Amino acid sequence: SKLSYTSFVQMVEDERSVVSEVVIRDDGVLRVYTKDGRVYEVDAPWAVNDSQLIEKLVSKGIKVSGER
Amino acid sequence: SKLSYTSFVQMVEDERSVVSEVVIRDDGVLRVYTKDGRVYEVDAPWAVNDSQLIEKLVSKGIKVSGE
Amino acid sequence: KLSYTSFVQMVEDERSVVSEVVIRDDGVLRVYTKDGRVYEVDAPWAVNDSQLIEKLVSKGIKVSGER
Amino acid sequence: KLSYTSFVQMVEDERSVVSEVVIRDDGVLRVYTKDGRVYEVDAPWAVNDSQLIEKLVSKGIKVSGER
Amino acid sequence: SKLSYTSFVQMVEDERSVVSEVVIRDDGVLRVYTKDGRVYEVDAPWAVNDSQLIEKLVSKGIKVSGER
Amino acid sequence: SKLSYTSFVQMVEDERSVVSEVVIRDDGVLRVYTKDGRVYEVDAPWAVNDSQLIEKLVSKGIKVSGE
Repeated sequence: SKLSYTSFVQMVEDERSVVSEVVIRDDGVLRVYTKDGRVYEVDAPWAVNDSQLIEKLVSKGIKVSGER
Repeated sequence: SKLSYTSFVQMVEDERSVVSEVVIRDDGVLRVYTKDGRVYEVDAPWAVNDSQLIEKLVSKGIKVSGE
Repeated sequence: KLSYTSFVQMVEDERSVVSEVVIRDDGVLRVYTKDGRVYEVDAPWAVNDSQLIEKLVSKGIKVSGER
Repeated sequence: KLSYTSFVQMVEDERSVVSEVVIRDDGVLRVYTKDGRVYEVDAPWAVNDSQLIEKLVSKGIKVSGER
Repeated sequence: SKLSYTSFVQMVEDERSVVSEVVIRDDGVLRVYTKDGRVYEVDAPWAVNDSQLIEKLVSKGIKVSGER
Repeated sequence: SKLSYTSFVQMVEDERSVVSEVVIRDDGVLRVYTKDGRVYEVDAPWAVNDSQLIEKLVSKGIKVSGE
């Protein structure tokens, strides 16, 4: 369930990327959903305002949404 | 009513975008009006003071305002 | 006790010494080395240093947050 | 790398060296010392050694689980 | 929200103990409720079958319950 | 229907206990019958093979069985 930020970036950059959705919570927690029906949580307050990360996710067609 | 940031960006980039207007709220919620009379909410605090997004929208012919 | 300035140096350094970094919400970083050592760095600004976290990840160093 | 037998010894030992123990669900213990060192112990049975965890806590040593 | 097992034992042994309820999940996670309306989670697979801990909690009048 | 383990122990220890019978299920759920015709469920896996609990109950005059 818990995923390091490094492992998260690994999953995103994966050429056969299994990441389907990333939920960006306002308390600095990312909820990451995979195509095969897994869900992870990443403690990363810095990703919350990380424009290039977000646009990288979007450019990959990964569903990105905020949560509060 | 609820719209992902990804889908929002896609709808903006659309060759024949149906996005007519975007309101950027201080609380980080974007209100997106479409041509068919629909209105969506996009939770995206990262977009509030995004100059690049604003300029993109303006250049696409989409009305943008901040309140 | 380890200064932030020494930390950035240890990260940028050529020879792989840093193996894991934990960014705690209280502003303290825990820095793990490959020779079985661990340091603490007082740096509440380290959560905003996107360049540093970016290079950390780029070098395959495990980065995680805790609260 | 640290043997479990050396670990129990380090804990039972008179002089406060062990400061924190993390019991991971994969059977690995992370042992932190007060002189800024960290060891790993392969011991899947360590989660069942109630005597050890009891004395660990009794000495004010921080004990936590992770998964 | 996250609480170390040591801090948990500290809270239990406290003479002015603020612990009102301990929920023992079958996946080795403890959910600890306080009298002042706080809730914590303790990762401790070993407490799950810890008879003396449980009877210590019960003897203190702390509400102990299992969850699955 | 749902009963805490603490309350269960209290009801058993009661000077004039209303507990008439306890069934100890393999799945860790205790079914507790009272004299007034009530029946409660107690989630307590730790009580399954508890010899001390069984002997306590038997000595209190409470019918115990395991299925």
